[PDB]
Parts: sequence; C-alpha cells; structure tokens
Amino acid sequence: MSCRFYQHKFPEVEDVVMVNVRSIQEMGAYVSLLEYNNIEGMIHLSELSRRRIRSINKLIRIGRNECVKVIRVDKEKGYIDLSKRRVSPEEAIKCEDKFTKSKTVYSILRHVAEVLEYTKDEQLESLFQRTAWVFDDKYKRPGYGAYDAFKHAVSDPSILDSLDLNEDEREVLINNINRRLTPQAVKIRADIEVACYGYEGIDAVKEALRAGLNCSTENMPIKINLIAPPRYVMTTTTLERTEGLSVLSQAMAVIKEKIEEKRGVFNVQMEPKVVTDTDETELARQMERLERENAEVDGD
Repeated sequence: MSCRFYQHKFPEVEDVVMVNVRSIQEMGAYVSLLEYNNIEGMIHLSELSRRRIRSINKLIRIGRNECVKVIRVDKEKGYIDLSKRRVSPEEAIKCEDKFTKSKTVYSILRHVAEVLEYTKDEQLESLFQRTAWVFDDKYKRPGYGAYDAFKHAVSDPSILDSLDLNEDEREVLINNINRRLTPQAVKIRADIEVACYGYEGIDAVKEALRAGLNCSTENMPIKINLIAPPRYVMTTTTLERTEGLSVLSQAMAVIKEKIEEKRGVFNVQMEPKVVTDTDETELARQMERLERENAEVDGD
C-alpha cells in the first residue's frame, strides 16, 4: 500500500517533483519520490554537486525534502534515477501546486472513504485510481486536471457520466466535493429594532420588515421574526460571507427608511453575523431557542 496519488504511473526520464530523502550514501543519495504519486528514488552525487563534494548534507539528509528531476528509470523492476542540475523555481513551483491540488483531492477521497468505511488501504487507493486519478488521466493532467474537474463537477456532471459508482459513494463523494469546493448559500443573521411611535406607524413597521425581506435576492430566502418588542431577528441563506450580510445591512437601512419615514426608529442588536461550515458542530451544544422566554406572567 505505497502508491496513492496515482496508483503508481510516471513517464520515463521527465519527472520533476518534490521528494523526501531516504538513504544517503557517499557514492549516491537514495531519496523518496513521494510514497504515493511515484515511489523512492536514487540520485547521483557525481552529478548532484559539481566542484568538490562531501556528502550533499545541505541538500537531502533524513528530514530534508527537495525538488529534483528523474533522469532514467529501470523497467527491470521499477527504479528511478535522480539529478538536480540546478533546477529552476518555475519547476519547483509547478510541483508544489501539483501536490497541493493532488493532496486536497487525495484527502477529499480519504475522508469520503473514511465515512463509507474504506480503511482497507487498497480500498482508498482503489477509489483514488477509480476517480481522482481516472479524471487526471482523462485530460492528461498530473493531478491538476482531476482537481479542476472536481471543482466543475458540482455544476457540470456531464463529465461524471462514466463514473460507475454506488448511490452511497456517488452522493457522498459529490456531497464532499461541494462541501469542500462549492457550498450552498451561507446562514446569516443580524438583529434590528424597528419602532413607529404612533397608532398610524404600524403601517411602516409591517412595510419595513417586508422591505428587508424583499431586498434579498433570488435563491437567497431571508427570515425576519420578532422575539421581543424593541428587538428583532433577520436571518437568510446567501452565499458569500460579506455579500450575504451586505443584503442584511441593505435591509437594515431600507427598514430604517421604511420606519423613520413614518416617524419611527431603527436599532441593530448584533450586526450581521455569517455562519461557517464548522459552526455546525457547536450548534448542537447550544440548542434552546424558544425556551429563552422570560415573561412568566400567565394570569394576573
């Protein structure tokens, strides 16, 4: 169970990526070409440090990863030669991103298997080569392809038509891609205080709330309820952390206009507060929403 970022499948004499040292030798320095997207590797000290040479201890030494390029592999078993010849930052950067996207998608599937009970090593590595790396090879991309496709597969499932998966791994995996790439509107909530001192101001009070709920946008439903007299609650479901509250405030100013224009007043109580994806965990220890009532005078 070593390969993982591509079930083992690299070209010949053209692999530029970042590896981690493994065994250092005086006549060569063995390294680890990622125990997932490739395998181990052997570098040539006679072609790694020109001029004098001691032990390339300033390059790779048990705990020092670096970016090198393969020079020749062996088909008699599967070996890989390594040399740096002074690589450029453009290459070390192309690899840093290749694993950045290949690692996010790699972990994204690791969690999908973690919930569907896929900790049999070969299993997660099987899904890896049966989905993320299948698309990467679909457009001939070293991880970069599967990632972009994993981000567009949320609205363009026309490419996931050849994905013969189970209804549990197809819906859970897709649910994970969106939960990690395209979310579904954010939960926002701000507090406001509308008041129209006057028996004829009640028309601005009701027209005001409707104005705040009407300033919203398509696919962004807003809910404003009253929990007390000088206080209200305005929530909704609008993507974007700032734009969402941007509509909440736009409503707080609109009502401020639909209430002050008729001799009224407006007062925020907790400003616009957006909800994140991790807040869903602390929302279970809070609870108690309507039980916060304090008026206990039923009778005289």
